[PDB]
Amino acid sequence: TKQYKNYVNGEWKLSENEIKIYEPASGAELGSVPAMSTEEVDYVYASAKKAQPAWRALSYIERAAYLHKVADILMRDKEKIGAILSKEVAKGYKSAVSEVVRTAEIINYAAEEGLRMEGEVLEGGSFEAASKKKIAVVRREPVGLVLAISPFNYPVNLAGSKIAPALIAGNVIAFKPPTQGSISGLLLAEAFAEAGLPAGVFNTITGRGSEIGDYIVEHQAVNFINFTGSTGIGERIGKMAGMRPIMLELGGKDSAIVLEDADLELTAKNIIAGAFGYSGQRSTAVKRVLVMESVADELVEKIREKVLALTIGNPEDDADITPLIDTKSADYVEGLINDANDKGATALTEIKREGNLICPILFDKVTTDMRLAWEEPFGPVLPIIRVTSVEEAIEISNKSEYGLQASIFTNDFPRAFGIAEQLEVGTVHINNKTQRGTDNFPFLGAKKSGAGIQGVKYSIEAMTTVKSVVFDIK
Amino acid sequence: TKQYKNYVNGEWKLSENEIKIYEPASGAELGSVPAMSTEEVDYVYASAKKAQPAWRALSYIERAAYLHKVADILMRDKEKIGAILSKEVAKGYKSAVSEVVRTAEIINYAAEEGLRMEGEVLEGGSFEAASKKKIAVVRREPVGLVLAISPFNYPVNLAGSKIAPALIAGNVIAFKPPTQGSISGLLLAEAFAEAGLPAGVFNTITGRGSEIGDYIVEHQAVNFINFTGSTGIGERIGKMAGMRPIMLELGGKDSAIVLEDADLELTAKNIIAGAFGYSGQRSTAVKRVLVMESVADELVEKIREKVLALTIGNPEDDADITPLIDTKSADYVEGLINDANDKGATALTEIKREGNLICPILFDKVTTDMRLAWEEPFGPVLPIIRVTSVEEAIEISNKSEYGLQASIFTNDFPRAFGIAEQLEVGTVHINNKTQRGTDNFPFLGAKKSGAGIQGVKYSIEAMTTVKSVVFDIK
Amino acid sequence: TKQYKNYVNGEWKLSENEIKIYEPASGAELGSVPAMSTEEVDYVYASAKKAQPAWRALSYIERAAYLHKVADILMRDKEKIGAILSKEVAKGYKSAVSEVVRTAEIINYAAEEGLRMEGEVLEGGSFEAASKKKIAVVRREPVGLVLAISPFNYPVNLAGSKIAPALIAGNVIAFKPPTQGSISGLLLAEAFAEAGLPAGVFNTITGRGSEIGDYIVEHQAVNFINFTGSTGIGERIGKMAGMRPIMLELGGKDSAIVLEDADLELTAKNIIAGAFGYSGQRSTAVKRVLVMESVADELVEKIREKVLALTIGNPEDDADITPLIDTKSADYVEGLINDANDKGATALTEIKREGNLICPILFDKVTTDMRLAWEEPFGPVLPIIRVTSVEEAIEISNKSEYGLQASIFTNDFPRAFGIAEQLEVGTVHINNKTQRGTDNFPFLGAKKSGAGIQGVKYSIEAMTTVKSVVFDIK
Amino acid sequence: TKQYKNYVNGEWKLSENEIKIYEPASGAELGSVPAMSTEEVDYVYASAKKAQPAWRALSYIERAAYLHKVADILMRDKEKIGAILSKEVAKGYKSAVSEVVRTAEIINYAAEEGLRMEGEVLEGGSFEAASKKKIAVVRREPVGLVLAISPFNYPVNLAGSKIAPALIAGNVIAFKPPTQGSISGLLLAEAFAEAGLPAGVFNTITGRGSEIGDYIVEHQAVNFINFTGSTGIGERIGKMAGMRPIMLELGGKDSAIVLEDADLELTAKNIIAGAFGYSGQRSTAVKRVLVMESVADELVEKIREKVLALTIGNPEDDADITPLIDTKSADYVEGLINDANDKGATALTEIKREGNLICPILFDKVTTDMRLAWEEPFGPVLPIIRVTSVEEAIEISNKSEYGLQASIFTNDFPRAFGIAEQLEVGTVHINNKTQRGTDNFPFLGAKKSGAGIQGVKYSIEAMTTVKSVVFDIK
Ligand SMILES: NC(=O)c1ccc[n+]([C@@H]2O[C@H](COP(=O)([O-])OP(=O)(O)OC[C@H]3O[C@@H](n4cnc5c(N)ncnc54)[C@H](OP(=O)(O)O)[C@@H]3O)[C@@H](O)[C@H]2O)c1
Ligand SMILES: NC(=O)c1ccc[n+]([C@@H]2O[C@H](COP(=O)([O-])OP(=O)(O)OC[C@H]3O[C@@H](n4cnc5c(N)ncnc54)[C@H](OP(=O)(O)O)[C@@H]3O)[C@@H](O)[C@H]2O)c1
Ligand SMILES: NC(=O)c1ccc[n+]([C@@H]2O[C@H](COP(=O)([O-])OP(=O)(O)OC[C@H]3O[C@@H](n4cnc5c(N)ncnc54)[C@H](OP(=O)(O)O)[C@@H]3O)[C@@H](O)[C@H]2O)c1
Repeated sequence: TKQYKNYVNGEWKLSENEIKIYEPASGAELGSVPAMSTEEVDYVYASAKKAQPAWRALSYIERAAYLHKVADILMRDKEKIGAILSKEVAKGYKSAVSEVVRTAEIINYAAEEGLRMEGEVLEGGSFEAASKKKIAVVRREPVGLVLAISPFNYPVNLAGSKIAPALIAGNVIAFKPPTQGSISGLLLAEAFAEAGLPAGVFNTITGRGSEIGDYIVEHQAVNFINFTGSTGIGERIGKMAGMRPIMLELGGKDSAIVLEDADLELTAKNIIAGAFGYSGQRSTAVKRVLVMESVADELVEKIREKVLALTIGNPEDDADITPLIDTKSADYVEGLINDANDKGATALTEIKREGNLICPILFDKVTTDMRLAWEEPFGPVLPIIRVTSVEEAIEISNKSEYGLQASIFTNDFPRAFGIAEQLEVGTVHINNKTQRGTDNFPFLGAKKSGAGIQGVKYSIEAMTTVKSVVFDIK
Repeated sequence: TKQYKNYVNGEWKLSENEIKIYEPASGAELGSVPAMSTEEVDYVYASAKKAQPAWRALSYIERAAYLHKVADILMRDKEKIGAILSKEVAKGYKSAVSEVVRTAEIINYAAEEGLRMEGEVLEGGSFEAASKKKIAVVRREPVGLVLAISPFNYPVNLAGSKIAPALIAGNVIAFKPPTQGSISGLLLAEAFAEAGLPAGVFNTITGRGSEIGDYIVEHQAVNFINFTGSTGIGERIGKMAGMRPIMLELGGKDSAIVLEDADLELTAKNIIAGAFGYSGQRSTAVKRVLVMESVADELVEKIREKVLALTIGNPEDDADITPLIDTKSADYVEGLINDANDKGATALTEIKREGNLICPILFDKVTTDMRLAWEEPFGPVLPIIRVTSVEEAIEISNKSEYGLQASIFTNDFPRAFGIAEQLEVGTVHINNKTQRGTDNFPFLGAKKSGAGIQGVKYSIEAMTTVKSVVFDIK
Repeated sequence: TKQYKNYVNGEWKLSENEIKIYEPASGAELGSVPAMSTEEVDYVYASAKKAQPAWRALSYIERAAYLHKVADILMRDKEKIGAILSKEVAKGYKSAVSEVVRTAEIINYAAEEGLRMEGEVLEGGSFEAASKKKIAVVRREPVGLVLAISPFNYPVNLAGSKIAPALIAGNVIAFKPPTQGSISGLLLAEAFAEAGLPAGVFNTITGRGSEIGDYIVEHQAVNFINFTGSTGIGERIGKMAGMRPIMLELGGKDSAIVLEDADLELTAKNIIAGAFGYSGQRSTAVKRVLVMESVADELVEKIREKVLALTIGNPEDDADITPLIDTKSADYVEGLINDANDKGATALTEIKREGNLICPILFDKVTTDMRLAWEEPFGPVLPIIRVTSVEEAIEISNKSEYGLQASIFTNDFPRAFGIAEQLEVGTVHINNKTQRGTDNFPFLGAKKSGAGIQGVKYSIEAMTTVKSVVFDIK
Repeated sequence: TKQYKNYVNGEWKLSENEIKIYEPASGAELGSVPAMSTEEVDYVYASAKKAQPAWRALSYIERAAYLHKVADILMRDKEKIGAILSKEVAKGYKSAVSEVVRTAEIINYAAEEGLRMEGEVLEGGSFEAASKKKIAVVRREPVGLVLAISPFNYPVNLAGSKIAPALIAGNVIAFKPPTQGSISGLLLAEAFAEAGLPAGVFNTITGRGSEIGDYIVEHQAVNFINFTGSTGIGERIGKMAGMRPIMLELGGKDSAIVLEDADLELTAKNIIAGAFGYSGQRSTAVKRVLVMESVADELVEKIREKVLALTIGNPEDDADITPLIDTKSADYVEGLINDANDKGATALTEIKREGNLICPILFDKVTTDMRLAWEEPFGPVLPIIRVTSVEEAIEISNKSEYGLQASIFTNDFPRAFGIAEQLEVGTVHINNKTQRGTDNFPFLGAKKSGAGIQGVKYSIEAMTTVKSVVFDIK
C-alpha cells in the first residue's frame, strides 16, 4: 500500500478514499494513491490562485533557479524513480530511467529559455503619420493557473514538459497524473517539494479520472488546460474549456512513405525502431508503411528479419516488447489483428498473446478496408500498405483523421520537401523514424491529433499572454 | 428591395427567401439580402475547400497583389459604400466613409505584412550533442478555410481585419456579415469580386443568424472561426468550435482611472470622446470612470459641460449622438438608466429618449450596487464611480467580468506602468481614451472579453500553422 | 554633350569642369557629367546633414510613401533609362531595362520592409533579481548621412539597393555613381527629384574618382560608407572609414563544384549562364569549375557546345557577349588568357579579340599554377580545374582569397549541405548557378570579398543604430 | 616575482623577458608577467587557427558546458583572485571580489544565450513570384580568431564579457589583458585551463603594449578585434583593423540632466554613487551635472554633504576613494583641477593629493571654458554646470565628443523620453545614475565613445557571420 499522498499547498495529504496501483506485468501492488473529492480539488485550486501573485512577483532568474534545483534532484534520484516508474507502467528499466533524465533536461531547458523571452516596442508611425509619437511597450505575462494532465506512457516526461515552461513564465500548477502512473507522478512531485518552491505554486491532484475528471477541467479557477491523452477526452476538454486556452496532444497514425530510391536497409532499421518502440505504445510511432510496390518485397523481408530480433519479456529485463498497459488494451489490439487477418492481411511473424503480452506482428498486404490501416492500435502491430505511386501514398496518408508526423525515405530531397508540403502533419522527417526529436523543436499535430504547438519555446509562449502599455512621447 | 446577392464561387446568387433591411433612423427599406439554406452554405464551403490548394500554390507576392487591388477599389468607391453603410447602421456619413478607408488601410497593411512573414532553422545541438547534425526547417502554412463574422458597428472594418490577414497567408474565406449591415458587407464583397481573385477563394454567406448560425460554425469544413460580437455567442462558438482554433473579440466595460495628479482638462477631453463615440456603441469605449474623490467634482463638471456640446441627431448630419441600432437595444439601455437613477445615481444631463435616440447621460455618484457600474450598455450613458485610493480603483476595475482595455490619467508614469501590470486587460493607455490604436499594435482582451490576439501581424500568425521538415546533414 | 547636372539640395547644378562620357561599343559621346570640386562636395554634405533631422522626424509611412513614388516613376521611364544605360556600359538593351525594373522592386521592397522593423523590451530580472523592476525599451535609429557608391556593371541596381534601405530608416543620402555609368546614375536621381523628397535628403556627387575619391570617404560628415567595387578600393575605404561603419561588396572567384552524381546537363546549363553572364562582368558569376575527373570529359563537352551558341555582338542587338567596359580591362583579360594558354591550358573555343570584344573562351586542363585559376578576370573566360576528390575541391576552393558564393551540383543533399559548411563563402547554391537570388535573402562575402551583410532587411539593420531608454517600474 | 606564465596551446610558458608588477597603493611587487616576442605571438595565433575547426565542430551544448565549468571555478576561487586583483589595480577588496562574481555571471549568461541563437528561412516568393519555390536556409557561423583586450579598471569582467560570447559561437580566443592587471588576467586564464577546454581554443598574450601592441592587432590571423580602452588606441585599432570587424568601447563624459521637478535627494544619491565610483575611474560614471539653475543650490548642497561621507584610503579597507592607477594619471587629474580652479570654478570640498590619492572634489560654477567641463578625468572630480533651460542642457550635452550614456532626473516621463531621443548617447537612464545595468541589455556608445553594440546577446551576434544555403523545392 505505502499510501502515497498529494502535495497540496506545501503539504502532503492523504484522502478518505484511495486507489490501489498494481504492476501491469507481475500484478504486484505498488501502493495506493489518493482518491480526491471535489472539496479537496477546490483547496488545491484555491491555494494556487492565492499564491500566483507573489510567484509572478519573483524575478525570472529566481524562478529559473528553483526549476534547476528540481532537475538536479531528479538526476540524483533517477534510479529510485526509474525502478518504480518501470514497474508502474511496464516500461523497461533503463528506458524508465531515461524518461527521468529527459525530464530533467526539459526542466532545465525550459528554465533558461524562459528568462530570455522578451517583449517588443511598436511605432504608431508605421501605421499612420498622425500617431508617429505613439509607442506600444509590449511585455508577456502568465495566464494564471495551469492544469497539466500527463499520459500513462510518459507520466513524468510529459508532465515536466508542461510544468517547467508554465512555471518559469509566472503561472501556478495543478498536476494531474494518470491513475496508472500516479505513483511516478507523485514521485516527481517530491522533487518540486524538496526544491523548496513557495507553497501553493506547484500542486498535485490524484483520483478517479471518472469521479473527478470533468470537475477539474470545468472549474472556473483553471485558466489553461494542458492535456495529453486520447482523442476522446481531448475533444471533451476542448468543449469543457469553453473559450479558455488549451494545448492538446491527441493520437496519431504516423505513416512512413518509402519511395523506389530509398535506402531499404536504413529504412528497415528506422521503421522497426519507430513502429515497435514501447510495444507501439507511443503516439509518435510509425504506425503504417506506404511503400512503392517495386521495393515492397525487399523492404518487407528486412523488416521481417529485424522483428525476429526484438527481445520479448519483462521490464526488469529491458525487453523490447513488454506487456501492454492493461487487458482492455491488449484486447483492443487483438481485435484489429483478427479483422486484418480475416480480411486477407498476411502476418509474416507469429500471432501470439501471453496474458497481456502480445508478440510483435508484421502484417503485409494490409488494405484500406482493414481497421488496422486507420485505427491507432497502441500495440506491437505494423501494417504494410503497398502503393503504386507517390500520388497515392499522399492521398492515403492524408485520408487519416490524424496528423502528428510522417516520414519520407528517399534520396530526392527536393521531392521529399515538396511531398512534405502536402502531408497534413505537424512534422515530416526525411530519412529517419518519427520522433519528438529534441524538445527544442516545435511539436504539433494536424486534424484530430491536437490543438496548439509544443516544444520548450512554443509551450512557454502558449501559456502566456501579453500586456501592452501605450503612451505618447513628448 | 434591390435584392442583393451573395458572392459564391465567382458568382452572385439570390436565394428563395430574402430578408428586408431598413434604415435604423428613417425606417426606409434599403433592400433585401439572401436568407440562405444549409444546402447553399454547403456549396459555399465546398467551393472554398476546392479552391484552397491552388490559392496556397500562388506566391505571396501574387496574393498580396490581389489584396492591394481590393483596397484600391474600396478607396475609389468610398463615398458610394459610405453613403449606404451610414444608413444601414445609423452611423454618421463622414464616419462611415472613414470605416471604408480604414478597411483599405488594414487590407494593404495585411498584404505587405504577410509576404514578410518568415520561418526558422533549429539546431539539434542546442538540446543534445548527439543530434548536432540534425536541423529543423520550420515554415508557416495556412489552416485552410476561415469563417469570418463581423459585428453591426463595424460590418466592413471588422471584416477586412479578418479577411486580409487570412487570405495573404494562403487561407480561403467564407464571410458572414451581420444581418443589420449585410448590404454593406455585400458591398465589400463587390470589391473582392472586381479585384478578380480566383473563384472560390472569397465567399459570402448571408441569412438569419438564427436559421443558419450554429450550422455555419459547427460545419466540419471550417478550420478556424474568427468572430466579433456579444459574449453570449462568443461563448457558444468556443464550444461549437470543439478543438478547432478561434479568435473572439467579445464585450468590454473599459475603465478610466483618474489619479489626483491628472490633467483634468486633457482627461475630460479623452473620456468624452471615448465614452460617447458612436453613442457608446463601441466595445473599446470608456465605459466607467474610477476617479479619486479629491478631483471628482472638478473633473465631473468638465465632462458635464463637454457633454452639453455633443450634437444629437441624424447620420446624414454627422451628429455625435445618433439613433441606437434598434429598439431592443434602446430599451435595454433605458433599463440600466432607470436602475441607476432609482438607486440614487445623479444624472447631470437630461434623460430623454426620442424613438431610439437616447440623449447622452452623465451619471455621477454611481455605485457598485448599480447595474450601470458593471453591465455593458452600448448606449450613450457614462457612470462616474468615485474612489478614495488607487488600490480601490484597481480592485473595482479588476472585479469586472471584462478585460479589453483600460486608461490611466496621471503624471507619475512609473506608477502608471506599475498599475498597468495589475489591471486584467489586454491594453492600458497612459493619458488617452481607449482605442484600438493603429491596427499594427496587438489587440486582445482578458477574461470574458475574448480569445486570441489581434492586430495585423498577430492575426496572420493566428490563422496559420507550422510545418517542420527535419533532416540530417552529412 | 547634353551636360548632365547633379541633384544637390533640391537643385540641379553644373560644375566648372565636366567629364565626357562615350559608349564603350560605338564610341559615340553620350554626354558629359560634372567634375565636382571639394568645395561643392562640402555643400552636398552640409545640405544633407542640415536636412537629416526633419527626415527622421517624418513617420515611416511617409518615408515609405516617397520611396514608392520613386519606384513608380522608374517603372514608367524604364525604356528611356534602359536605352541610355545600355549604351553607357555596353549592356544588352533588354537586360539594361531589367536592371531598372529590379531597382524599382528593391526600392518598393525596402520601403515596406522598413516600416515593419521593430524594437524590443528587455527584463532586468532575466539577469539579476535585484533589477526585476528595471526594463529597457530598445528602438532603432538612423546613423545619419550615408555615402553610396555603385559599380559600373550595375550603376542603377546596386545604387537603389543602398539608397532605399538607408532612406526608409531615416538616413540621408549622397550618391556617387561610377564615372562610366554616371549618366545612368543621374537618370536615377531624376526619379528621386520628381518623387518630391524634401531638399537635402537625396543628393548626387559626380566627378573624377581620383580627384575626389578619398575626399568624399574621409570627410567627417559621412557616418556610413556603402561601397561596391574592386578589392583595392574596398581596402582603402576600410582604412579611411576609421571606426565608422561600412558595407563593402568586393570581388569574387566563385567556384562550381561538380560531383560524380551530378546532372551534367542541368549543370552545363547553369554553369554557362553563370560564367558567361554579361561577358563575365559579374562579381557573382561562376568563375571556376572544380569537376571530379570521372565526369570532366562529358561535362566539358556540353559546356563547349553550349558556348558555341552564345550570341556575340552589340548591346542594341541583345548579344550574349558584348564589348568589355574598356581597353584597360580587355587587355588584362587577354593577359590571363595567354598565361594559361602558355602554361598548357586547352582552349576548346576560339581565342579572338575584336577591339574590346573578346569572344567566350573555355579553357580545359587549367591548373593551380595558372593566373586564370585564381585571379578575377571580369571577361568571358572560364577555367575547368579537374579534381579527383571532394576533399581536394574544397581545399582548392577555400584557397582563394575570395569568398562570395559557391555552387555544388550533386544529388546527395546531406553531403551538399555538409560541404557547404566547409566552403568559406557567404552563400552556397545546391544545383543552380550562383546569383544574388531575390534581394530579400542575405548577401555577403567571406575573406577579401567584403564586409557586412546585404539583402533588403540586413541592409536596413546595418545602416541603423539603437537607442535604449531604461527606466524603473513602480 | 612569482613569475606568472601565459597559457599557450594548452601549456603555461615563460618568456626571456618579464615585466614586474607593483601594487598601485603600497608599491609592493606582486610579481612578473611575460614580455612576449612577436615570434611567440605568432605561435599563439598559429595554435588558435589550428584548433578553430574542431571547436566549431563541437555542439553548442558541449561548448556551453565548458563555459559553465569555467564560471563555477571562478566562483570557487573568488576570494583568492579578488585578493590579488584588489592589489594589482587599487580596487577595494569586496569590490574586486564582485568583479570576479559578475564575470562568472556573464560567462554563464553568454553560455546559455549562445545555444539558443537561431537561424531563419526566407521565401523567394516574398520578392518575386518567379522565385516562389526558392528558399534560403540562413544559419550563423563564427568569424574565427577573436582578439580580446581588456582595460585596467576591469581586467577580468571586461575580458569575460568578450571571451564567453565569442567562444560559445565557435570562435577561438587570444586574450591580451592590460599590463597593470596582467596577473589578474592570467589568474582568469587559470580557470579556462582547469575547465579543460581543448588546447589552442583559449590563449593569453602578455607583454609591453608598446613592444607588441600594433603587432597583435595588425596580424593577418586575427579576424575580429574586441577592445576596451582609451579613445586614442581605439582610433588606431579602427585603422589597423582595415576592413576586419571590430568592437570598441572607448571613453565617456556622461552627463546627468537635472530638471526643476526632480527628486533632489534621490538625485543627489544617484549622482554621488555614479560620479565617485572607483574614484571616477569608470567610463560609465556621471562626469558632469547639467542642473537647472532654480534647483542648483539645493542639489549642490546635498551632493556636498554626501561627498563628505565618502571614505578615503586603502583597498584592503574598502575605501570609497582609493589611490589612482598611477602617477601619470593623478597628475593629469591635477591639471584639470587647477585649470578649473584658476578659471573661477568653486571647489566645495577640499583639494588635496597624498601621493596618488586625490580626495573627492566637487566643483560648482564650472563653465564651458574649463577643461573639466569636457575632458574625461578618470579621477574623483565632479563639475556642476548650471543651465537655464532643458534646451541648453541638451545642447551642452550633445556638444561633447563622447556619447556613452546619459541620465535625466525628472518626474515628467513623456518629456524625459522625448529628451532621450535627442541625446547623442547609447543609453539614457530616467532617474538613476548611469551604469552598464545588467549585462543582458544592449551597451553602446555614440560618437568617439566606440563602435559596435555590446551586451551578451549583441556581443554574440557581432562576433558571428552568416552562411546562407539556397535551394529550389521541387
Ligand atoms: N468591435 C466590435 O465590433 C465589437 C466589439 C465588441 C462587441 N461587439 C458586439 O457587436 C454586437 C452586435 O449585437 P448582437 O447582440 O447582435 O451581437 P452578436 O449576435 O454577437 O452579433 C455579432 C454576429 O453574431 C452573429 N450571429 C448570431 N448568432 C450566431 C450564431 N449562433 N453563430 C454564429 N453567428 C451568429 C450575427 O449575425 P446576425 O446579426 O444575423 O445575428 C453577427 O454577425 C454587440 O451586442 C456587441 O457585443 C462589437
Ligand atoms: N556588379 C557588382 O555588384 C559587382 C560585384 C562585385 C564586384 N564588383 C566590382 O566592380 C569592379 C569594377 O571595377 P572598378 O574600376 O569600377 O572598381 P572601383 O573603381 O573600385 O569601383 C567603382 C566605384 O568606386 C568609385 N571609386 C574609385 N576610387 C574611389 C575611391 N578612391 N574612393 C571612393 N570611391 C572610389 C568609382 O567611381 P569611378 O568611376 O570614378 O572609379 C565607382 O563609383 C570590379 O573590379 C569588381 O570587383 C561589381
Ligand atoms: N569602463 C572602462 O573600462 C573604460 C571605459 C571607457 C574608457 N576607459 C579607458 O580605459 C583606459 C585605461 O587604460 P589606458 O589608460 O592604458 O588606455 P588604453 O591604453 O587605451 O587601454 C589599455 C589597453 O589597451 C592596450 N594597448 C595599448 N596600446 C595598444 C595598441 N596600440 N594596440 C593594441 N592594444 C593596445 C593596453 O595594453 P597595456 O596596458 O599593456 O599598454 C591595455 O590592455 C583609460 O584611458 C580610459 O579612458 C575604460
